[PDB]
Amino acid sequence: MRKRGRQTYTRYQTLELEKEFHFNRYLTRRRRIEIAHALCLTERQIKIWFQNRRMKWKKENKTKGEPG
Repeated sequence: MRKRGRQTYTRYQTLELEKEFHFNRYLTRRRRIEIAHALCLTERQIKIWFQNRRMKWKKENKTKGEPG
């Protein structure tokens, strides 16, 4: 059993997510199956970590704040 929300991930586990995200900032069905297996994570929690990793990119990266 796992409780979600509370990360409790290894630096390594998150490192492989970070190397994976750096290469590919969107994950496919197939690649998630590989990823889930690889880090013994689940696609749901990978979605959460990837969603976190791309928040503050795909909602800040350039984006002039005030329209003008």
